[PDB]
Amino acid sequence: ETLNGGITDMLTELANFEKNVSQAIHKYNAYRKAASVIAKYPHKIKSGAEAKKLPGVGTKIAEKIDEFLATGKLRKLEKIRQDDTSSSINFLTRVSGIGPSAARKFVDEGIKTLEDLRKNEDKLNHHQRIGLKYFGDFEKRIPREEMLQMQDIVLNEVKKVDSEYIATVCGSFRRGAESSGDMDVLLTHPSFTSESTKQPKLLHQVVEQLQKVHFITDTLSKGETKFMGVCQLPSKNDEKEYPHRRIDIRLIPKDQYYCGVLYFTGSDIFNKNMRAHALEKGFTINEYTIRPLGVTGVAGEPLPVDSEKDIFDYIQWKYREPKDRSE
DNA sequence: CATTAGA
DNA sequence: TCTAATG
Ligand SMILES: [Co+2]
Ligand SMILES: [Co+2]
Ligand code: NA
Ligand code: NA
Repeated sequence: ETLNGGITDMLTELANFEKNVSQAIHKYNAYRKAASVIAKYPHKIKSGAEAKKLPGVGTKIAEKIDEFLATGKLRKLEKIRQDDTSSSINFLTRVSGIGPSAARKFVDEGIKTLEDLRKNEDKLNHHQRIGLKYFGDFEKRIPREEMLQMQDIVLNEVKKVDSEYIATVCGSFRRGAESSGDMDVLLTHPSFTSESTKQPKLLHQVVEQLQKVHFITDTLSKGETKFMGVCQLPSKNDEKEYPHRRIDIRLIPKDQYYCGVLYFTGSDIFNKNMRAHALEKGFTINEYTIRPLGVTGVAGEPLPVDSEKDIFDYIQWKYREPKDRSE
């Protein structure tokens, strides 16, 4: 956790560079299991060899580890940290809808910068087009102050469109979070569940709503169960307009909300931890359900949930306020 | 780990 | 269809 820090960090840098700049899935995949086990390691890694004893650590990594121990740096690392082509991918990559594939291809053609991107706005597709548009605002954290306002709005419409809707603003936001990255709205309705053959409009309707009034302003991608946009708070009696904000709306079969809802609320740790516990407690939990464990190894059989409660109850835990879903 | 675009 | 990107 800190005894093994710098080692794991360089390791992650290396890995990272492989998967992105180059296309070295293995090397890249290598760098991580390494960075994983070395991190589990309870003692101060004193040397290559020492590391080397590890599972996943070959001669190559060890070799780096030595140099890193030897001198606070790493050449290959300093070299990458330098290189423009590489630097460039790292950046272009920030643009929403720009992955590495595309990162590399752009570079290739010589689009290294943002400006470059603009001049060649033609080469960018709609998603990336928006990404480019809102580049600045896409990076900005969302203040809960704002979070509350947004949420208020969405809830309002959802309601008005259909009284039957059930919507949850999941994520950190849900968990107290002073800020948040984007807004995730968990949707479901009684007329949608496991079986009941869709009802795409169900999503469609509300989407429209939100756009209607100008809360949703763009569409990154909208499909039959997942919508992905950009929204924005009405810039008041002007002098101050609001930033463009990433926003996801997902339709859910009412017969799996709380699970999913549980799930999105997290934290990551609350998850796993709650997840590991359902196991002893004789269950299985995942993004949609909770199934009682059958001794023959596994077993199935979706347990019926009407609230986040139902789940804890099952695995007989203490009802944890989201607030304290932190770990 | 899955849903949407895209070409 | 495969392949990319976000989550
Ligand atoms: Co989020
Ligand atoms: Co999200
Ligand atoms: Na080894
Ligand atoms: Na990006």
